[PDB]
Amino acid sequence: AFKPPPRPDFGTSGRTIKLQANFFEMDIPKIDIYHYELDIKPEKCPRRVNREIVEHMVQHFKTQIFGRKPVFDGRKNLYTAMPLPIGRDKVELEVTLPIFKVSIKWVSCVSLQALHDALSGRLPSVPFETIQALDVVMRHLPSMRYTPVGRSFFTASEGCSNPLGGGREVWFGFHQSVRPSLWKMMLNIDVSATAFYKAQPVIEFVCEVLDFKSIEEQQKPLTDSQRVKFTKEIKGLKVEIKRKYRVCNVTRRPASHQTFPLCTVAQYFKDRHKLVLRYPHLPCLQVGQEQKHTYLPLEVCNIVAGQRCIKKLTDNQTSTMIRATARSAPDRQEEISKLMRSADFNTDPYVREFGIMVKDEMTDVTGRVLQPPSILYGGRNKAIATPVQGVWDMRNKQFHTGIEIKVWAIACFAPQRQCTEVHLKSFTEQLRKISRDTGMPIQGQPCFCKYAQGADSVEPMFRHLKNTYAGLQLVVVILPGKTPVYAEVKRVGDTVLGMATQCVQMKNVQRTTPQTLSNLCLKINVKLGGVNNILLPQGRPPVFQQPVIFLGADVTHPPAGDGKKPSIAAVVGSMDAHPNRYCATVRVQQHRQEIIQDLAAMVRELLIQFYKSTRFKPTRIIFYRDGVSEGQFQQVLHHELLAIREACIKLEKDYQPGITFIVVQKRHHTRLFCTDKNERVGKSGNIPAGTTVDTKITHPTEFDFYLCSHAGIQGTSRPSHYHVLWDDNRFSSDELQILTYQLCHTYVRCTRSVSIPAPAYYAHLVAFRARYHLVDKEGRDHQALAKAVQVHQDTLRTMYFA
RNA sequence: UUCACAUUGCCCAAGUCUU
RNA sequence: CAAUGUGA
Ligand SMILES: [Mg+2]
Ligand SMILES: [Mg+2]
Ligand SMILES: [Mg+2]
Repeated sequence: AFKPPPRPDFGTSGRTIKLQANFFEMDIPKIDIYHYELDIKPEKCPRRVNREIVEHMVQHFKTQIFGRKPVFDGRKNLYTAMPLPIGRDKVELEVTLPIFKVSIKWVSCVSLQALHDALSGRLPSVPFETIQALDVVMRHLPSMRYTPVGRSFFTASEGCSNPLGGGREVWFGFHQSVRPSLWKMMLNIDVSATAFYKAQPVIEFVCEVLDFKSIEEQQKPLTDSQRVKFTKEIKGLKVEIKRKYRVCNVTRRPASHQTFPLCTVAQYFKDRHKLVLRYPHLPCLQVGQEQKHTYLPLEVCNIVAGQRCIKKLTDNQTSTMIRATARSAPDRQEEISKLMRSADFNTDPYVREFGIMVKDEMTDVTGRVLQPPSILYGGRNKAIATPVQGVWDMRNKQFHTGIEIKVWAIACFAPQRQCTEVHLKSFTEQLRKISRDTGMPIQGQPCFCKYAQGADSVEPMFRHLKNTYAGLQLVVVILPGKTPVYAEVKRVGDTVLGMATQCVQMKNVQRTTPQTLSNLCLKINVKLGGVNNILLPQGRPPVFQQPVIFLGADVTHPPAGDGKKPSIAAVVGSMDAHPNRYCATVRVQQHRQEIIQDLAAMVRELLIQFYKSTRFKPTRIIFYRDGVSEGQFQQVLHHELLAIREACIKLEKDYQPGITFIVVQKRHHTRLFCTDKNERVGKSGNIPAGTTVDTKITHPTEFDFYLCSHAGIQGTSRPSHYHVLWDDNRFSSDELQILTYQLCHTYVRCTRSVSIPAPAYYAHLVAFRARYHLVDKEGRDHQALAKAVQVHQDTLRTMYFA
């Protein structure tokens, strides 16, 4: 239950396509490099400060120790191309910097020869410690030149300024990572951008925050309304006077009246520093320890450069950010290439110390474009849809199994002035028309239609409906826009009363269109238990010859900066042989834990419901797990694979179905581009839907592939990466690749191939719904949150999450 | 809250050292 | 899913 399976074979399906990847081939020398442990007292220092210490320590002790150019990981690991005068002997060094003790112990040799063998068929697995060393080599210089953020590097772009307002601006940067592959070692490079605080005087920072055209408007002290807004923006930020300080608070009193025991601030700077403040009417920054009385005037302070903006951007700052960084696929391709030529890695003195060479051109890789499956619809017509470039339509087609809607109601929470009875009548006309074409006929008018206001009217209205109207199938809820009513409608519908609801924005009622209404019917039919369509049965892979269940799993974590909100784990399982219908389980779990804690219980529920639905027991389980990074593969696989087994074992026997465990990663830094201009699709110029890459850039020994299953509308498509961590079923590359691709076509909310398999997509929708059930509510704590996300008995077997 | 795609927010990573 | 864009 541990080591992943090797690649069984290579795919042969689909026509070939010429691609370029943002991977850059690396030539590594076959020489031993020397690894040294370090220790710096004190070691509470920031990572950047540790690099400084070693920086000077290396030059201060050039003679008799560092005669050459070593690299340092910022904590405790130092690498040299040639050995030092050491042995395993410690060396206590005393270093000085505008008071540190640095100890240096040898630890081991790192053979780059053993890496060539691992990348070959010679060695079974890739030595992590070797990949780690190469990474520190490539990161040494940029970790000091630029501002490190994750695996990326950022800097103020020379000659340009991308202001966001509020004292913030866009910095451009790039991601950098070292990866083994079937071919060589690869440097993965991709461009990015993020928000940074402008390194400007605090005075200018105030003006942008408070929206002043200039200071001196006015020369009166700030209103508490202004002083609070400004305090919220600058608190926690670092400022400089030679001397750096983090702002912990903004004083209430102006510098002229704000005092401290040794006297007003404006007077202290008059006497001690001989400075007369130009704006004494303004408050002071309290800096350092919150429990001391260190106050700086705004005039003598700058925001120190290189501080990323962690807080959420405003709506306008966001809009600005999007415009500044949006790029078609070809444009992004050129931005990466331009960056790399300018990057000039090969002139890096440290890269060259270790004799590493980096190719300045994108690796060429051959992909295949898989054929889409045929989609089977219903009605008498029984039409077959044929996806083209990842898209099809429902025109002249009807659901495989459409629901007849006899009893339904409308509840309009939009103001009657805004959303008229006429609007509602007209909306009902068009929806019924579209529902007829669509195969899910709404046979009559709503049995109930009443205006209402506020979250309070929801539950009493829904209780009345459930009691009054027998066989009620659906409540359509009209909402004015963004409102807390939505979360309430879903609380009551999903968890309290177990009633199907379909919300619609007022603006989409006032002005409808055939495409919107059609998409709206896709959701409604599913919610009411229908089947929109199915994969052409005879076109499916062999796996469907025996009972199989398809599982999707995801964990969604709280936003950045949050500290106490729970993580939400969601698992969904197919309930028919199509596969189309899914049931869902959801749990709250520990803050920022990726491992699905209660998975065994969740899978047991799904297996039971599968048997109740199909009267089969799955002979195979295909589990698609979203969002686990490589550094978590072993941990996650260990717990979750055994959890699936546990579920089976506890159910019966000797019930041991084959498990295929697949990790899906949509958010990585691999990008694929069309080599030939006439292969690019649409305005965004992306690779076509179905493009598959299982060679060259993929893993040297293990079973992984990229599949870009969707049409790229805008920007640069993210090709989803799939990694097989376990496979009892012994899939070939072809079967697995085709299976995954076909499951991307079974997503009920649209007639498009989506970017990840339906089961994994549904798991996201389930987690996000739970998050809505928990709005403003996030042992005794756990049970409260657990109950909030527990859906009504009548909702359990439904696709309420659609 | 019609829907997908795209940027960010999510595990790993990153970050968290006299007035 | 939220903010912001591109689209159907
Ligand atoms: Mg996740
Ligand atoms: Mg960590
Ligand atoms: Mg959106």
